[PDB]
Amino acid sequence: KKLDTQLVNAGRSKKYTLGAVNSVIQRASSLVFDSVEAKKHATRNRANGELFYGRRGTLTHFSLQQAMCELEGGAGCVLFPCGAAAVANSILAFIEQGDHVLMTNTAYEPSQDFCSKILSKLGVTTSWFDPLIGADIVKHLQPNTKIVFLESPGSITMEVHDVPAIVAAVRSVVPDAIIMIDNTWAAGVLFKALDFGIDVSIQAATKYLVGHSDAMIGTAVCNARCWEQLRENAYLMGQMVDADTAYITSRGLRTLGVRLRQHHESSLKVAEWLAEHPQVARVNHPALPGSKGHEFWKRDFTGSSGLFSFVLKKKLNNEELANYLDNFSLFSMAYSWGGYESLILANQPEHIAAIRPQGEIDFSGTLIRLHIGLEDVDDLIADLDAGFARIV
Amino acid sequence: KKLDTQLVNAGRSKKYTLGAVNSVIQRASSLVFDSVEAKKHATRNRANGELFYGRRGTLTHFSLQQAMCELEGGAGCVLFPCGAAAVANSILAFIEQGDHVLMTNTAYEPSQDFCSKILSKLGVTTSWFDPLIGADIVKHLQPNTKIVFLESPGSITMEVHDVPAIVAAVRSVVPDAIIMIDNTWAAGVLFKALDFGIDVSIQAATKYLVGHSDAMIGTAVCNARCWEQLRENAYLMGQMVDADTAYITSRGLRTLGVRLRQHHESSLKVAEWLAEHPQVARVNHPALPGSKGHEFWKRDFTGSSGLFSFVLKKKLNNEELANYLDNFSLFSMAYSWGGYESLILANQPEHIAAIRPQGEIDFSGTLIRLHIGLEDVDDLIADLDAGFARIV
Amino acid sequence: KLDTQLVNAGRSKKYTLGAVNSVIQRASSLVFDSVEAKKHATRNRANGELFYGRRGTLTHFSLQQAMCELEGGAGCVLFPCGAAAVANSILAFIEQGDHVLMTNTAYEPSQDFCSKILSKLGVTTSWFDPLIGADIVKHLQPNTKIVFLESPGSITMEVHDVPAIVAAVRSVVPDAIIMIDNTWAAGVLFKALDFGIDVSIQAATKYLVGHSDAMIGTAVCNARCWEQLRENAYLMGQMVDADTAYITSRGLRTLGVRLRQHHESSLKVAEWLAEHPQVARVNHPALPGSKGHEFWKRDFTGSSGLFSFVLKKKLNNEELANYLDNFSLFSMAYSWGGYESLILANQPEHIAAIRPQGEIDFSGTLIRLHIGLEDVDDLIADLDAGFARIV
Amino acid sequence: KLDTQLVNAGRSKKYTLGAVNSVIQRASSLVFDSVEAKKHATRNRANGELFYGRRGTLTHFSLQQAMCELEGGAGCVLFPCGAAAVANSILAFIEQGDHVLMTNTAYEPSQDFCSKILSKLGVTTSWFDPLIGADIVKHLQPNTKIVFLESPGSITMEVHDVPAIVAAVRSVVPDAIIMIDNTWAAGVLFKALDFGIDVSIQAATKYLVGHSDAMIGTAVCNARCWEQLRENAYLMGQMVDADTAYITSRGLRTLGVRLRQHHESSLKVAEWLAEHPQVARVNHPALPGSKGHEFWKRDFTGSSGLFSFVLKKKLNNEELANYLDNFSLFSMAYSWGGYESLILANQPEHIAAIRPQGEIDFSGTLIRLHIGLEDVDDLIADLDAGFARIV
Ligand SMILES: Cc1ncc(COP(=O)(O)O)c(/C=N/NC(=O)CNC(=O)c2ccccc2C(F)(F)F)c1O
Ligand SMILES: Cc1ncc(COP(=O)(O)O)c(/C=N/NC(=O)CNC(=O)c2ccccc2C(F)(F)F)c1O
Ligand SMILES: Cc1ncc(COP(=O)(O)O)c(/C=N/NC(=O)CNC(=O)c2ccccc2C(F)(F)F)c1O
Ligand SMILES: Cc1ncc(COP(=O)(O)O)c(/C=N/NC(=O)CNC(=O)c2ccccc2C(F)(F)F)c1O
Repeated sequence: KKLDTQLVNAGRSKKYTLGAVNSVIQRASSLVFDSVEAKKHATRNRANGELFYGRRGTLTHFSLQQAMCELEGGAGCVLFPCGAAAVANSILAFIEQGDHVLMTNTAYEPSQDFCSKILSKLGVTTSWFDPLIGADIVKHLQPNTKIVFLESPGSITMEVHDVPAIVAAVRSVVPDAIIMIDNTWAAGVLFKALDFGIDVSIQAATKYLVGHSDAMIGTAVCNARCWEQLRENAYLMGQMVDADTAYITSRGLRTLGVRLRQHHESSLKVAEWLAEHPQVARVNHPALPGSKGHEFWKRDFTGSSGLFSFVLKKKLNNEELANYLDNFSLFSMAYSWGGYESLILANQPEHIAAIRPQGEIDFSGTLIRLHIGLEDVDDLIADLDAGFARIV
Repeated sequence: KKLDTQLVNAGRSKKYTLGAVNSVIQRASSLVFDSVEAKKHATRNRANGELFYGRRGTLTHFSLQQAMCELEGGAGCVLFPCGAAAVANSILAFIEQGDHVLMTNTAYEPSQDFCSKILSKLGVTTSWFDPLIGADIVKHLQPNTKIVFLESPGSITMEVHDVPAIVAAVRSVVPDAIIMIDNTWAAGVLFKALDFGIDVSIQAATKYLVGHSDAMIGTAVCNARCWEQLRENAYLMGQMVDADTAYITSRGLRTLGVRLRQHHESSLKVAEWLAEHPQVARVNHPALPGSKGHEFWKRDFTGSSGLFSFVLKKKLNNEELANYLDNFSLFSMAYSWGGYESLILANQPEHIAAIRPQGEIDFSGTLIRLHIGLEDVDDLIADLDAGFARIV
Repeated sequence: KLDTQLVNAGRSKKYTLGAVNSVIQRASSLVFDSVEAKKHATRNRANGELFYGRRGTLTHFSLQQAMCELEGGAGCVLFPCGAAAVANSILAFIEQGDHVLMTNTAYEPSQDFCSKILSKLGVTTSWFDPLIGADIVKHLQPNTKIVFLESPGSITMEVHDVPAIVAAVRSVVPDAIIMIDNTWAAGVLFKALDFGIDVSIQAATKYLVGHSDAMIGTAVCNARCWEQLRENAYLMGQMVDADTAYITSRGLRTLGVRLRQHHESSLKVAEWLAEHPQVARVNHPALPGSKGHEFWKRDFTGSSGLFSFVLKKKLNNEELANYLDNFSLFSMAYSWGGYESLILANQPEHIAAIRPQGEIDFSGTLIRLHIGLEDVDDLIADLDAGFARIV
Repeated sequence: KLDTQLVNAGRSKKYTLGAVNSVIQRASSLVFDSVEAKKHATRNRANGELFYGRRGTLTHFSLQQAMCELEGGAGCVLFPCGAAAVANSILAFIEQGDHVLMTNTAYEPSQDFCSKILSKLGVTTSWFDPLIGADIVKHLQPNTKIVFLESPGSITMEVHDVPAIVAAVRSVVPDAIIMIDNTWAAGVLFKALDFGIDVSIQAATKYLVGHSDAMIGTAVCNARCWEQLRENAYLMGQMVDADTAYITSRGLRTLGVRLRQHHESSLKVAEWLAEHPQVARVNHPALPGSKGHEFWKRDFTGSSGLFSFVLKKKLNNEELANYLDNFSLFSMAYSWGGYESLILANQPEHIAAIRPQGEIDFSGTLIRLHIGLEDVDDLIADLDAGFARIV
């Protein structure tokens, strides 16, 4: 009943494993009906876990779906080729011309760009809010607000929402709004979005659930209210993921507890050490006091993953930036995160100000986003330490 | 320079094969930048075949993309999780509220349903045309017509468009329309859509390109005019396909010539034999005289694949339908087609009338859709022959 | 009916489970729901009940059923590559003091396994000319345990008179196990077990896979030999992974349309080469006049796309490079049986060193071709340009 | 630094090519752009230049580099499963007239390979008690070619005094090859090559893969033995597929966080069982009092999650079924080293039949547990309920 037991067993019914430990991998487009009667029975149950057509899924998808519903406490799981596909398509599934979308201004940039470049030309408007607005979100609601889009902690800058206050405020004014969250940082499990009255918990399963930086997949776990419309409207957009990726995602769940505990332990140690460092202005780790929304993190989360950022006292010029980033031995530059390896990315205040619509930034030094992987934490601190010496 | 040589070699540059015969399989979300300078160079070339992020693709995607552009004569290839995803997302990529979509009424049903259920609520209207309308398509154009959507031969009923006449008519009235085709029957190669002044040739690569009924993938090969907008707008919807599927698709190309010649030879023999059969009212095979648009097929296509249909003299009742379909030895019931195996599906006139908007059907008997696979053609004819005896 | 058999081979509902292709069951551990169930699996662990991944999953059982129906056998043993199937099939039947009799035209690693591994185990090997037929009795010892055939032969492509050899072997050493490396025929163009051969071995790597990207060996056995090969191979830990098994089953599906094209194209090239002024001889089983062509015509139901020819000259190293480095369509590589065309050269000296107890009978450079699925006239054009480089 | 090494092992840019993980290069044929290039690859075909798929691709070279750095070896030979690596590693070093000396606690198929395959090849095998240490000189013959260790032992979990055994072997038969099945330690909890062992073998199937869905064997060799094992294994056609190589490399990445959890959980279960009224003895290398625990504590840097214990009673078949059929979390299956927990029973008679030249010293039913990644208290609760079924 504990999470580690859940993780090992999630989705592993005999009807999916067929004698093996893991689900089978059923590769298929065509699924064969042995009779008119069977074909008619499959048609009736085509969105209900019966083999009907590859686009709806095979045993391998059904297994992952069951596992996701168990882990996040959902009525259904809808699958997508990547996180960005789960975001764009989850929002598209619930809107119509004349609707309003209200989204945190700390939302992953492609999530915002979907709203500003795709939704806008379909007669759907979007506005943005500061992630710490809490109960004052009422001020940003419109008569036509259909979706309220959360991301906690926020992309890059890591602000944690006061979800209880936000949800209560939204329900008080537009109770029939669809509230969605990009719950990728928490891996859907360190923060139980659906227990908080959120309708749809979306993940880039690409990150922690896969955990190895070698498959892409999006998930949206839905409450009972929202599942049908998300599923059927995403189907009309031909959204699916391949059977092999679904397998590898279920397989990822198996080590997610041991991995997250290590990401938590190590990232917190790095963040504490950064907080005491002379060259560091501020540390944005949700688990750390003085970080935005930390108190909501403590109250509402059961853990931390390994992604965070910190602000240098300096704003690095281009040469110092190259000097710092080019010469790391264990941290690599790359996008994505949630793998076994450590990563490093720089953002300048001007870059971040440009992706914070209807809001202001709160720092002026160069911002570094770290993913703390599974390497030895002291080796990692040594690498960060050598970096500091390169920009003193 | 012949198609078989093209097929063997398409996409197989050394930069993708790295010493092997086939492209490597590069599984990745994160792609690592070795320096700020490399990261900046990759950013600039991120839609241009340089490794940048898994969502844009890896070497394995780039190889398939190159192969598709070569085979269809396109400026670019955009990839999707399945055919239906390539259809919905190709159309979405070019529309805005207030636009009109004009689509053949013989379009695959999910293609129509995307228009009628998704587009309509985004302020985009759709109307339909008879596939043999040819130059008289002018009658259906509106000031706001943005897309004209073709499918030749048509789904199920197999009508071939007079593409030259349709294209010329559209260009005469709305020269800036986006003309698209679902070119899956031809596998993009028996009909060179882009040579015919079509802007986007879309395939369910799931069918012939894969050829084994075990992977799903959509492709849209674009002319230079349309590539950017399709690619960038599909990216904003997070559309991609996994590296393994891309590999398997490139691998499918290798035997597409030998497979199609066999599908052509065998299906034509079956269709000729059906045409002489007493229990058969009509045969809808594009390669066969008396079939709708056959003369356009002869003029414009370089071959036939293995999908066609025929109309029984009877309209089967439920019991005769079960008797017929339940008792085949080599034909199986399933959706999809374009694999190595033979398939059979029944449709009643009432079913087809319901998916032919703004048009009338032309038959009254039960319609049978056959996919002729790679089995021995005489074994296949024996199975069909036993079926006839079951419903005499 | 071969095309129909190929499409359906191994595709029982218990293996495909609603799909067209067999499922892919990746597993080491296989779970027993009860102690009874574990007893039942144990008693059936070599008889297609799930027991342990080393013995196989549904995916392996599917491929094994398919190979057995295609080659008309009692069982199909699986190996990580063709060379593993050859080495381990032979090992499974010998003991110290045995003798092995192998065609001198056998694939070199097959010969090497005998000369370098068996020899230190007290097993002797000697060799025969592939055209020996009934005169093979000459070479049969009272301790001859294995007679190992390869028809057509590696590189030089000589075809055995299998019926004559089998009759001779049975009359003198009935206890011998007769084996064939039947890869060139993809197991289906020559129905080895119907000719009285005990074990038909394939580098499934070749035409069965058909795409040059999976490695696997198979050994289809009659009922006389299946258990021994199966159990002794198992003691050596021989198996192949589930996904490779899947891909090999998948290969079968296009095997007919592929082999027909390899046949038609290779023979056209062969016929053109035979008439070429720069060509001494062509070694193609399907071509009239080739060594053993009479046996090919009688005993085979088709041809594949691998053959060789002898240049009138023996190329020197500069010529060799000018010829081979400058092809546009043919690539240099080992293996064959994929969709693409390949070229390799062997000098007569090289061949002389791998024909034990034999004598080479050509003096020009030998060129081995695999004719793939490219347009045949494009391929002839590429060879024509190669001839210009060496005139 | 093991966690850092695990994360990075084998991940050179030449293998990953811009990605985080190595590429997957599926290939049999590998193309030579020129005759020169083909010469160069040929001379380097065992030295990590692309030559033929049977020798490996980039993906195999990546895993081989990783195993070599993790176990401190000159080379890493790959096999389709652990049992293949054991059978073939031994074969690679013997000849007729040799003697093999193997722990009587060796995995049964390891013993069977010796008694059923080697014996008919003129190779003799005898066996020793795992706690023999320096007294192993007793068993060493002038023709002893292989000394084969397994520490901890299969099933009963006895830990060798490796330093004492190695010193004795070197003093008496310096030409002997000392081998270990080092799977329980995942190669990294016991640095076998640093103790003077020649070849460290793993069923990589176990902890390296870590998920019970890929099969593979590895044999990491010192410089003295690498070439022979490598070349002789190759003559047997031993290899593993590229995708399994990829997945094994991938396993390494979580190996540290996994092993630490298997250690912590298994030891807690062991400690609880040792104190249980229904339990006679617990066989866990990490538990004080277990056979060879002093050697585990001295020579190992950690523990994995596989161990066993002896019930006070010998269960009859009804009791066996009531105990084993009714678990909620532990499953019955062979293999171990995955994320899930497993249980198997062995009766003392069963064990007595696989301890050649040894004597069993327990009389109750022996229960082998693999402790996976589930919550340890859930697992203890499941065992507690099992005890209630048999009181
Ligand atoms: C909270 C969150 N939610 C969803 C996603 C998207 O997941 P996926 O599976 O689509 O990459 C992610 C993204 N991980 N990616 C990055 O940190 C890097 N992304 C970008 O720079 C980016 C920003 C905007 C457009 C594209 C990209 C691209 F580079 F292409 F990844 C995310 O962090
Ligand atoms: C011309 C054409 N174009 C695109 C597609 C879609 O490709 P994909 O890769 O998405 O299945 C296809 C479809 N192949 N599928 C069928 O013949 C069966 N499809 C349906 O019955 C169907 C109709 C409507 C909705 C779903 C389905 C579902 F069953 F789910 F396949 C097609 O024929
Ligand atoms: C009739 C026949 N039987 C078995 C095999 C071996 O099969 P596999 O799947 O092990 O490669 C094959 C071989 N494919 N190989 C070649 O054309 C060339 N191989 C060698 O000369 C060779 C022999 C020994 C070792 C390596 C090689 C290497 F060069 F790598 F190919 C074969 O032709
Ligand atoms: C120390 C050790 N060394 C090697 C192996 C074999 O590895 P692999 O990858 O070949 O399974 C293993 C084995 N895993 N197997 C088991 O716990 C049980 N296996 C057997 O008893 C057995 C022995 C011989 C043949 C089959 C089996 C089968 F039952 F199928 F598991 C091992 O424990």
